[PDB]
Amino acid sequence: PILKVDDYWVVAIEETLHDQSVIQFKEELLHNITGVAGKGLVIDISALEVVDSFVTRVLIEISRLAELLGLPFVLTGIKPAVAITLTEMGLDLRGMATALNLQKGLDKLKNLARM
Repeated sequence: PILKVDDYWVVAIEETLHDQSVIQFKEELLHNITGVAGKGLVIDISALEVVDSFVTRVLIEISRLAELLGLPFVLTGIKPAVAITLTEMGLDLRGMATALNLQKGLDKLKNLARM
């Protein structure tokens, strides 16, 4: 489920039931964000109680693609615990845009485009 609000892409990742699902999502997302112009991307991982090695590298990839695309990208709903695994796993949470939740995510992206 990849929706669009005021030109921003919104994704919520839910607990999954296969790995092939995370690849389909990654492939569909990148297909969308390189297709028609968007102003930004928020992905919410608050549903994930633990972050698999699989989802980790996917976020690293999307984050890395969004930069190469010049697409604002904020990650939201990160608990203190899954935050430490992500950074160890190599996602630089400090140098990137994160927000408490989806509303704060949208706001943050909107705020930087008023600069």
